[PDB]
Amino acid sequence: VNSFSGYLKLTDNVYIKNADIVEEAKKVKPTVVVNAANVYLKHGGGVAGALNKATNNAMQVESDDYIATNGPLKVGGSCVLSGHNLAKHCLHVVGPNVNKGEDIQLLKSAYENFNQHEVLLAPLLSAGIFGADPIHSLRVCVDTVRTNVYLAVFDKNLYDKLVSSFL
Ligand SMILES: O=C(O)CCn1cnc2ccccc21
Repeated sequence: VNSFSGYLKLTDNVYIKNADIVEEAKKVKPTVVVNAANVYLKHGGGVAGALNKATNNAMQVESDDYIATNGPLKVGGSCVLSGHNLAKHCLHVVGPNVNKGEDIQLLKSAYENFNQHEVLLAPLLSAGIFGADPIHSLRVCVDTVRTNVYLAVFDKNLYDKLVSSFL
């Protein structure tokens, strides 16, 4: 049993809810929250900007030190950093950004990072400001992630479309 409440069950391991991931993290304090990161860990907008704002910019300060030491992530890659006030850990995962021309086949590689963690609170990778087809992103999640993932969909309208269209 875990603390996640109000989710619709899509599969054995994937759950979904219309929720603000920031407000969900603050309530649950999950072991792992996933950030929709870029390779520079520049948390300007979208999910990343919202998570970072909720940490009072401490996520960005920590991230800048990580990049200064290690250099940029790979598209499809990840790193584990603090979850600050939101979670124990933040898994920063880089999905491909269609608005930068990145290979959508890298979305599966991105979701494979989730398999290193038994339970996660996450957004749909590569959706919204990154531009990828959201139904395709949920499909890749279901067909890639084997650990238990609780998806926070920000767009209510989108939430209802993801559920209604789910195969
Ligand atoms: O709803 C999500 O969580 C996914 C990212 N996203 C946010 N607003 C959106 C509006 C349209 C499509 C995706 C959108």
